[PDB]
Amino acid sequence: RNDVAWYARYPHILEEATRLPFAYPIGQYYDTGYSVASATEWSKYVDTSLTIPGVMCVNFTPTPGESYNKNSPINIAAQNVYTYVRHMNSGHANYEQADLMMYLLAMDSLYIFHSYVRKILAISKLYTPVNKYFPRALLVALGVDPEDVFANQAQWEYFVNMVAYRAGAFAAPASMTYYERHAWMSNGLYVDQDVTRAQIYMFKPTMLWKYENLGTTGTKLVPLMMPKAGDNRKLVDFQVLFNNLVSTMLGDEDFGIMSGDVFKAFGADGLVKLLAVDSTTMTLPTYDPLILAQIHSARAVGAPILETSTLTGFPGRQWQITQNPDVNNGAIIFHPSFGYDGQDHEELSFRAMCSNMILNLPGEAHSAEMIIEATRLATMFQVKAVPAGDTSKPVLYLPNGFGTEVVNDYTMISVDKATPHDLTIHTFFNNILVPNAKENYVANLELLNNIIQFDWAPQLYLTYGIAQESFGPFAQLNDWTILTGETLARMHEVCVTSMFDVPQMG
Amino acid sequence: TYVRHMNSGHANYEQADLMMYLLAMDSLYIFHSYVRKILAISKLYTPVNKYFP
Repeated sequence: RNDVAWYARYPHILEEATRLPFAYPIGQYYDTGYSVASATEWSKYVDTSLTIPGVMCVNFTPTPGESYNKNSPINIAAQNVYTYVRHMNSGHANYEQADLMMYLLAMDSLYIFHSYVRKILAISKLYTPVNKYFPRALLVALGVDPEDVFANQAQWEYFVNMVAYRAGAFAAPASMTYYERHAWMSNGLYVDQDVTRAQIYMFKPTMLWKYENLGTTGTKLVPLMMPKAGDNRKLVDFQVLFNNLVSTMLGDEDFGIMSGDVFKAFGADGLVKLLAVDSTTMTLPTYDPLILAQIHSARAVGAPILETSTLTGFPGRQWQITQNPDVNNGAIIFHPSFGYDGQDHEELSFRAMCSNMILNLPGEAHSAEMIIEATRLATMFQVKAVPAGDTSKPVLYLPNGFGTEVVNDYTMISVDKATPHDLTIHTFFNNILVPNAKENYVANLELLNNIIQFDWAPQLYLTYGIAQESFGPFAQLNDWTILTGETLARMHEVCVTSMFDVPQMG
Repeated sequence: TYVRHMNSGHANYEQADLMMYLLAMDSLYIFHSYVRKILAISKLYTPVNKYFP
């Protein structure tokens, strides 16, 4: 006997038969060819296409967390930060506690805008040969014309540096981890897996909050919609958005008084610091398992309701943080209605979000910080909003609670399988309607296969038009649990409390 | 007089608003120790007293 293996007797045969090219670049359409050469007689019955997506952008909206009355966590936080600022600024101050908190929320929307345009500037340096989505797909997902950023690099750099210089002239506490959380989410690129051909997660604000001081009936934060993906917006549009954001704050006396008071209370080492940007500044896609766990359990709440929204049967449901001194004893009030999808109709997919959510985690041992960070983008409906009128085309919902930000949409950027193989923009909620047409089933299947390329992708709740039936969470579960509205509301009420937290005076 | 001559500045409340705030604080602390006693009694076991808890 010899008892040596065949692969050890001829290792050259094995190493020659298995030399294959791997690491195909993504961002590029690939045609697989035919194994049966005669199968071109079957036109669409043979799928020879292979498109890999690269960008899924989480479209979000910063919130204070469901204010109903003066006992809300943002009003308790307003009380604590005004007690801290007031007993560090001995003198005569004219603003209330809620004017100070609304100044802090407008400061947050400014910092999100600055990190947004800085991400537009810092993405455009990204190149790698093995991912062709860099950097144009990431710029398409942020709503900017990518050629405008390359052609006007110095004007863009001046604009973002002047946004940092202007918006950085107002003080905000860095002891609040609210600003640090939005800076963490809003200027980071996140891979779904620690590989080089990984797929990118991003966070883009759907809307920001514009201050809008009015009359004598307090203040009223109103939405300012950001560019959506596929819009080829240029630098002048972002300049108009910036000037619309700080129109009521630049060179304003009351905002300067509040900024100097926050400067004197929290010292210069205890304020937030905006980041500068040059031609050297670039961000690299990092692996963060805390980001992926809350992208996984994210639930999209729909489009923001504006003044120009024409909700049939739902007047006055526009999203606004209000501070009327004659209403609710002068409490900061924010309770938006969810389930709006931009149009004046029912959107039957939101019925699929009326079941209890699934909280899915990797591993088998879960920390309390891990569990509470994995639930930060989740938002469950609790009741239906009451239709005021005879008929009502849409159906709105009221949650039990939400965190410092709600998800509005997701935007997936892939390549088209038809020539010239340009990028494709697909915007979706967690819920997806498939109406009865032949051009919807294979397209929905393509979208589902595109979504399952993303590792900790949000859980899908599809529904069918002729089946009258929603299917549950389309996601691979590892170690799951069923959450109810009260548990998630407890976690939201904990996290809104922790984000708006300041120390004491001693 | 103690709080006013440690908080140099303009205060709007009277002496009696401060004392009523202190009494309401006492009722809050009694409520907290009450529900904490509800929570801390429920651990008590002994075989020789079946009234626990």
